[PDB]
Order: sequence, then C-alpha cells, then structure tokens
Amino acid sequence: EEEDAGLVAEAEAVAAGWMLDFLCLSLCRAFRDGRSEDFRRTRNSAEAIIHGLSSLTACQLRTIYICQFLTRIAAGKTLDAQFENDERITPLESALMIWGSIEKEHDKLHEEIQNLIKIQAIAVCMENGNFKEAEEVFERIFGMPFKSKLLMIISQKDTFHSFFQHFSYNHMMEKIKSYVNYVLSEKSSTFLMKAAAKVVESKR
Amino acid sequence: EEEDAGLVAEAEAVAAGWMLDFLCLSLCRAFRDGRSEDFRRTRNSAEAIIHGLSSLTACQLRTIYICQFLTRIAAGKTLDAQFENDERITPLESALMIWGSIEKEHDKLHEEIQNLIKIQAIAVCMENGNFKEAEEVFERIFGMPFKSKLLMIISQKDTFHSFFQHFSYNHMMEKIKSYVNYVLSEKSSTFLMKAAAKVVESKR
Ligand SMILES: CCc1ccc(OCC(=O)N2CCCCC2)cc1
Ligand SMILES: CCc1ccc(OCC(=O)N2CCCCC2)cc1
Ligand SMILES: [Ca+2]
Ligand SMILES: [Ca+2]
Repeated sequence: EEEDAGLVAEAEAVAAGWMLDFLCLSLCRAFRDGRSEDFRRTRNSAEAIIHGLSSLTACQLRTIYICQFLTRIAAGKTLDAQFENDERITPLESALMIWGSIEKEHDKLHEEIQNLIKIQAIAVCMENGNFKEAEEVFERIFGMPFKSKLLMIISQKDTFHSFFQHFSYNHMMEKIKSYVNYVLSEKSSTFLMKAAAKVVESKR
Repeated sequence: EEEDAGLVAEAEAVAAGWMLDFLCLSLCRAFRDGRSEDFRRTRNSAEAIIHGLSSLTACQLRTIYICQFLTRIAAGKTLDAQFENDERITPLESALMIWGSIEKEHDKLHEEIQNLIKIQAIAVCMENGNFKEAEEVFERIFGMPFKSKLLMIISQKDTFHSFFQHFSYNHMMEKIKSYVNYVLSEKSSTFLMKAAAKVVESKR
C-alpha cells in the first residue's frame, strides 16, 4: 500500500517531466510562429505542470529557464508586468537575468541577443515617455562606447532615435527566433512529441 | 510548410488527449487519498490542458465531466464558490447537474450518490445558517416522502438534525470514493501512466 503509493508518485514525476518537455517545445513553436493566443494558453499549462514538479534535473531547470525567458521577452513592452519580487525590475531586465543563468554556450549569437536585450530594455522605457525609469534601468544594467551613446540618448529624451532603429525590437525578436529554432530541433525528439508524431503518421 | 504545421498541430492534439487522461487519473487518486494540495495543483493543470483542446470525443467529454464533478464535490462546503453563470447555483447543485449528464450506467450506486448529493446540498445551507437559501435549493432540486421530511427540517431550522447524520457528508464522500475507484481501475491503463509505470519498474 505504501510501496504502491510511492511507485505511483514516481510514475507521476516521470510523466510530468515528459509533459514539461512537450509544453516547452509547443511554447517555442508558438513564439517562433507568432501565435500569440496559443503562446498564452501553452504558458498557462507549462506553469501549472511546473508547480506539480519538485526535484529537478539540470536539464529540466534549463527547460524551465527557456520557458521563463520567452515569457518575459513576449511581455517586453508590458511595463506594468512584475516578474520579480523587486517591483522595479522590468520584463526585459528579468529576461536578461535568465539569459545569463542558462547553462549554454556563450557563442556570438548569445552575446548579440544579450546586447539587443540591453538596448531594448532602455528603448521601451523611452518610447513610453518614462525617461527617469530609462536612466534607472541603465544604471542597473551598465555597471564604454555603447554605454556612452545610450546615456546621451536618455539625457536628450530622444525617444525615436536612429540608434534604436538599427538595433530594433524586431531585430532582437528575429535573433531570439534563430536561437528558438535550435531549441526546437533539439527537443523535437522528446518522448511525448515523438510518440504523438508516430500516431499522426500512422494514420496518413 | 503548411502541411508540416498541420501535422504538428495534429500531434499536439494527440499529446493533449494523453495529458488529459493522465491528469484525470492523478486528480481521481488525489481525491480518493484525501491529498488536498495535490488535488488543487492537479486541478489547475487539468483546467489549463483542457483550454488548449478544441474538438473532443465522447470519451474526452466524459473524462472532463468527471474532473468537473470531483472539483464541485471538493468545493461542496464552499458556498462562496460560483461554478455556473447563474450565481444562485451552489457547488453541490452544480455537481448534481454534471452527475445527471455523464454517459454512464444508472446502477444502484449512481442513484445513491445522486440522493446523497441532494440531501447534502440542503444540509450545507442549513449548517451555515442560510435557511432561506436551503428552501431555494430545495425548490430547484425537488421539482414524495423524502421531499416531505426535508421541507419539515428546513421549516424547523433544525441545523443539526439526526437525518443529516444518517445521510451525512462523510457517507456521500465514501460512496463517491467507491465510484472513483472504478474510474481509477479503468484509466490506470492509459498511455502516459502505463509508459511512466514501465519506466519506474525497469529501474527497480
Ligand atoms: C512562465 C513559466 C513559469 C515557470 C516557473 C514558474 O514558477 C516556478 C519557478 O519560478 N521556479 C524557479 C525555477 C525552477 C522551478 C521553480 C512560473 C512560471
Ligand atoms: C475543473 C476542470 C475544468 C474543466 C473545464 C473547464 O472549462 C472548460 C469547460 O467548461 N468546457 C465544458 C466541457 C467540455 C470542455 C469545455 C474548466 C475547468
Ligand atoms: Ca512598471
Ligand atoms: Ca453563495
């Protein structure tokens, strides 16, 4: 009776792990495709499954970090969203913290995404007329030539500066989608998706 | 590209169906065991997965009805919970509506559970001092000898009447748990649980 209960709990943990990988893959695909409503609904399912998991492997923590990173990027222009206990941290600042914590290679693409999130974290404040908040985000992030241009734009209150058009929100999204394509290729072979794909193929 | 997107969506529907059955089995087990917090967390996961499913088979609708029925029974004493668009309907009345909609045999146990939910739907109002609400629940449900005793208890404001101790909330819960055991036996062979169980067994 107690051994049965324990074996059932172990099986529920195995199934939750399979469900987390599948939901991460669905979330990545919705982000890549721009399917806003599917992303919202999948994020809700991923959060609920995560609250039912206790012990995590290094791989499951990385998968969770990727889900959290994409959620903050999707909410990057929503300055009323509070993702951290410190209410001053903006969504792109929260995405930057996660980006620097994921156990992943620090290749050229990693650094390009990092710097585009930093510029846009300031740009989104400027675009909403939040000039003092842009200065505070700048101080938290920066924590020389790149830093100096940003402080100049902030002090001029140059909301639609040409610098923000060369390192735009769309360019940040496109670089992030390139990274998402690599996660989709790596997780396409996860148990639930493979089994579901085999079922669909066998009926064709 | 469009055929690939369509095949991916079909696989996501297959996986969501497997996830719904697994979450129903986990929800049933938490209800049977009295694991209140696991029931709450599993209900959250089941609701989110359900919102990501569009077309349902007759079997999936029955599985969803069972999840909804157990949620209303678990909230039976929570008279501030509103499960229907009509705010007057109490949680046990909402459970009674679902019980009469499930495609299932109407054996002796089905009717015993039905009548215990009817008595308790009135009993829970009386126990909270809501005498006028008990009369209104009575009129919505009833909709001869059984009906007459209840109307007499309601009019006397006999909160802790002996009739409610013979057909108690605990007796209703125990009869419902007997039914839950049959659902657990029928869904223990679902894809995700079987595969998870095989993994756990292979490591023993
Ligand atoms: C957006 C997806 C999401 C993910 C997790 C979460 O809460 C849990 C949480 O933060 N951790 C921290 C990381 C390890 C798991 C527990 C809420 C929402
Ligand atoms: C408690 C579990 C739960 C289940 C379903 C749900 O909403 C969806 C809903 O009602 N239907 C009606 C029945 C068919 C699916 C759509 C909310 C919570
Ligand atoms: Ca804010
Ligand atoms: Ca009420």
